[PDB]
Formats: sequence, C-alpha cells, structure tokens
Amino acid sequence: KTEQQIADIVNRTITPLMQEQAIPGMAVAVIYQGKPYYFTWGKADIANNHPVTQQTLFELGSVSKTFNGVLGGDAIARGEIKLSDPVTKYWPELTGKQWQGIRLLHLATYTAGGLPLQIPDDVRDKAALLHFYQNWQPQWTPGAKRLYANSSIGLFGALAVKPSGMSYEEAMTRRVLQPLKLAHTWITVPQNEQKDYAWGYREGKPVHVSPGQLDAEAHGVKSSVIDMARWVQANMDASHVQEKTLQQGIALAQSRYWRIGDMYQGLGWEMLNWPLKADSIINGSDSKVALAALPAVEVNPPAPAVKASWVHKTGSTGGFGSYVAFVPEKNLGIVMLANKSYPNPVRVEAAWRILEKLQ
Repeated sequence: KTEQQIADIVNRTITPLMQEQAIPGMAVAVIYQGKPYYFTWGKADIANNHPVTQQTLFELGSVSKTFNGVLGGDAIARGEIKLSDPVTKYWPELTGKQWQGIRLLHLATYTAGGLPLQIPDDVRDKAALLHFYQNWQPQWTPGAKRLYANSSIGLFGALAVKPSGMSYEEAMTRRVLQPLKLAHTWITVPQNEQKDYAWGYREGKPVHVSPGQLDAEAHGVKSSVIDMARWVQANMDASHVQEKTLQQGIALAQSRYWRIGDMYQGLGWEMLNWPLKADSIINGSDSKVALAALPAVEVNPPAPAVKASWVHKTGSTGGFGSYVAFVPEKNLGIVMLANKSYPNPVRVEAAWRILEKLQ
C-alpha cells in the first residue's frame, strides 16, 4: 500500500536477482493503483562508473514487438490496412505461389507457415530481402502452427507502415512515441543521447553488434524506465489517450487472435487469462518452449481485449534483458530493464513475486 512497502517489496526481489545473475545495472518501474514508482540500481557503464538513472536507455529486444503491434493496430484504426489483407497487397513483388493465402494477420502472429527465426546475416538490402522471402518454403499451411520468428513480425511492421508513405522509424515516432510523450524512446539513438545509452554486458565484457535487416521492426527499440512505465500505463488503460486511432490500436494489439495452450497471441503482446498459476508463465518463457512450433487455434472473430489478463512480453539483446507485464483488471504492472541478458524464467518469476506481494 505505502511507497516504503512498495520500495521494500521491489528491493527484496531485485537486489538478490542482480547479485545472483551478476547484472551490472537495472531500472524497474512498478505501476500500483495506476501510479508509477521508479527504481534504479548499479551501473550503466562499468569502466566509466556511470550509474543507472531514470534517463538510462536500455535495449528492449523483443519488447520492441509491442510497439510494432500498437503501430500496426493504429494503422488498422486509420483504415490504412486490414489484418485480413493479403501480404501481396503491400508487397506486390512477392509473386511466389506459397504467398497466396498468407495475410498480414499471419505475419503479425507468427502463423504464416514456418517463417525462419532470423533474416540471414548475408541478406543486407531490399532485393536480397525479396529473394529470401520469394524462395522461402513453408512447412505448414497458413494458420496451422505458431512459430515465433523475427522474419514474420519484422515483415508485418515494414508492410503495416507502407500506406503512410513514412519509414517505419518515422511512423513509429510520429504516431506512437510523440503522442504518448515518450521523449526518451528511440530506434536510432541520436548522438546527443549516447551519454545515457547503457552498455550491455555478456560474460563480463561490453558487447555491441550493428543492426541487421528488419531490426527496427522486430528488435530495435531502446527506452528509459520512465518511458517504459508510461508505455505500460498507456497499454493497461488507454482511456486518457486523446488520439483515437492510437487508443484503438492499443486495444487491437490486445485482442486474442489465436489460442496456443494457455496463451493468446495479440499483436506483439501475449496474454493469459487472469487469475493463473505462476508455473504457466515461468515454464512458458523457457526458450525451448517459446521457440517451439505449436498448433495454433484461430479465435473467430478475434476476441476483444480482456481486462482479466496477464499481458506480457520478454525481450533480450546480446547485452540486455527486459520484461514487461501488467494486469489491467488490477491497474498493476511492472517493467524490468537490465544491461545483462539473464534467463527468461528468472525474469518472469521475479516479476510475478513482486506483483503477487503488491496485490
């Protein structure tokens, strides 16, 4: 209930997590009764002894897919695209017969038929990207199986913005970031903000890898703890969001498009019915399960966003580990940002422990 109790609950979980996982720096935001509480620990840059602050930028990895889903939802609300539209409507160059029957819905929800996890490192331009998709051989018919893939949701983001006439980063900045006042959220970090951009660590060493094709769409957002708290607030309850297409896009990203066991696939967001057993989300986050091709069950028509849900997303990069989770029915949420990638089951367990103790 009190700020001191919230602080005690958060510190009791995060301090031993950082010690056990050898995390150099972390920033956490808790949304409790719709209000944000911010916490920072450790170092953004070990060698220069820079501390984590409320302005520190962390790489979100796959949490970037939530921004992709919402921008896609906003495009639907504008009347620019429809999830039922064929992929070929936005990329007429994809003449391959295997692309007939594949819709934007399938790209957004990993159900196109076995698109690969990543874009190959040698595919470095649009013609090479076209050749890659043109020669891709599906494993299953569209809608049969869900197989998590950056080449799937990455292409959804790229195509969703085509009617806008803007690049993906520009459409994301104008349509999502600026209206929600996310002033410390970037895809390309400007030179003047490099001083706040944390270093990611792997095996005790600073790591940096240049971005590849579709990185912005699938995995390229960087954000601060304050903006991530604002992102969770807006996604939990968009009633204050003045821009209607964005309010509607947020709601569309939490619609239930497919059922995969106990999980429901949204646009970027993944949801489970609330209340639930902690083991479902913890075991569910293990990469062996998360990356598995599993039968997908279409929800006809998509079920509108359910308030009684555990809505979440994990994400990592070579040097970062992030996790966001929220329960709209309880006006309760958490953001966990770290400059070391650590096991997903460990993130989910720590988030569950904090949110269980707060409720």
